[PDB]
Amino acid sequence: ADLIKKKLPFRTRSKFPRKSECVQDCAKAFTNGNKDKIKDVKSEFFSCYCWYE
Amino acid sequence: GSADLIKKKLPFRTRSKFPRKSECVQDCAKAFTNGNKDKIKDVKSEFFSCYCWYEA
Amino acid sequence: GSADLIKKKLPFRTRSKFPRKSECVQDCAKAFTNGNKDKIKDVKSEFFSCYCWYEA
Amino acid sequence: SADLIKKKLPFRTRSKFPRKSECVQDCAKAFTNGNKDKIKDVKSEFFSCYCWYEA
Amino acid sequence: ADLIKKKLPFRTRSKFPRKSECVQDCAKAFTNGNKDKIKDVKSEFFSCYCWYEA
Amino acid sequence: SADLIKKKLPFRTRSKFPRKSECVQDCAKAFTNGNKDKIKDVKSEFFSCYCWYEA
Repeated sequence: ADLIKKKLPFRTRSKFPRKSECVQDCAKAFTNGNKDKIKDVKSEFFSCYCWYE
Repeated sequence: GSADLIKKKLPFRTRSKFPRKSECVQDCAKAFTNGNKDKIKDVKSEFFSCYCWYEA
Repeated sequence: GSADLIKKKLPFRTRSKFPRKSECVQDCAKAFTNGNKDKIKDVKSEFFSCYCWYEA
Repeated sequence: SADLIKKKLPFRTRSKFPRKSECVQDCAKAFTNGNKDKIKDVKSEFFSCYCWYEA
Repeated sequence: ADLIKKKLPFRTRSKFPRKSECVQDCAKAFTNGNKDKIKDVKSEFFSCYCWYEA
Repeated sequence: SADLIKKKLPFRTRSKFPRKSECVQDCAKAFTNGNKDKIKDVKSEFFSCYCWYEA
């Protein structure tokens, strides 16, 4: 229901991760690996922004 | 007759400098449609803000 | 069918100076198709106005 | 094994530079008995369109 | 199925064919007119490149 | 769903700059036993691709 924005708390493997990479890492970081609970992502320099419920 | 699609600016700040479409849908629903995201028909990102379009 | 797709200017001003597509679809449907947005086949934003394309 | 063929609209459009939807409508009127699903491609021209449909 | 890349073996009608024209002609040339098996096209001068499944 | 992995193609493509469909096919050949549905993303490179696939 409720959406929230967090920065990835660790580095990505890729310098510029694509959407699938950020979804994977965001789910790993915040939703116990549940990719379905990741609602939005944004690519950054060795990082992602994650929007999840 | 039909409803008007009406545009209102968000009455509070967003957390993000440029909120994404999902953030604007969420916050617009919080502000204007009792948290009902289904009633938010359009959004536009602004500086720590959004424009919200919903029917009235 | 044999219907033409016809282009008409909105017969009133929009609320927004540069209306977005959703605003133009809403206002075009109000003006010309009794609020049926599915019958609005195309729109074009203009200065406080829209062009509306629907079948006749 | 039909060819996709290009023909110019045989009458003028109402708009000077018709948009895609107008060209689909008029191309269908001209060449596919008003069936827009049979219009596979369009290109806007001066008071006209090019129409791509199967023959 | 297998993806194969071939140049169109005949000329297109259009000088620079659009994507729809290339899909039609690529299907005629390589997939017995089945456009679904045409996975990609690229327009060229009176020609196309065709990527299709076989 | 499964684990997503990013790898560069371990052999050369036929095309100098392969398009997305070519990269999907070759990435699947390299990494998913030819199952293209398991290729989640691709990126064209010089006679090569980067492949994002489910392992």
